[PDB]
Amino acid sequence: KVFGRCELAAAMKRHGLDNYRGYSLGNWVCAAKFESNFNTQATNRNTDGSTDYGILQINSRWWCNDGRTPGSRNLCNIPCSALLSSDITASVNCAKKIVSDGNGMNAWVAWRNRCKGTDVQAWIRGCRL
Ligand SMILES: [Cl-]
Ligand SMILES: [Cl-]
Ligand SMILES: [Cl-]
Ligand code: NA
Repeated sequence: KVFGRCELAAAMKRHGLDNYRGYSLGNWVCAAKFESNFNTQATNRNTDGSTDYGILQINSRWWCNDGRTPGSRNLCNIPCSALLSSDITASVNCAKKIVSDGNGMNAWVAWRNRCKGTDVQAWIRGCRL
């Protein structure tokens, strides 16, 4: 599923991401835009053989099991394919674990390089929340 901007913002707000660990909703929408272009089915292979999955491009090296990343962890205790669902619950719940691990949203390269330090509130402007 390819979300609309305000549609995704509302779904993330309902799942408790607004101000989670101090990160306002616009941060999460901005991250999703540049990680996946709002597409739950996005996948991208990393040079180490791991793969990033879903709207927030969660990496199989640490967070999910895809059966093809030897020596990796599954810290969210989920198959990586669950992160491609049109229902973003699994992605949101796993992202809550990632953001709590000590590095905040710097875990998402696109957030650090394209959202951090910008007017992220613009990403939820106009949305009925
Ligand atoms: Cl915001
Ligand atoms: Cl594996
Ligand atoms: Cl933080
Ligand atoms: Na894994």
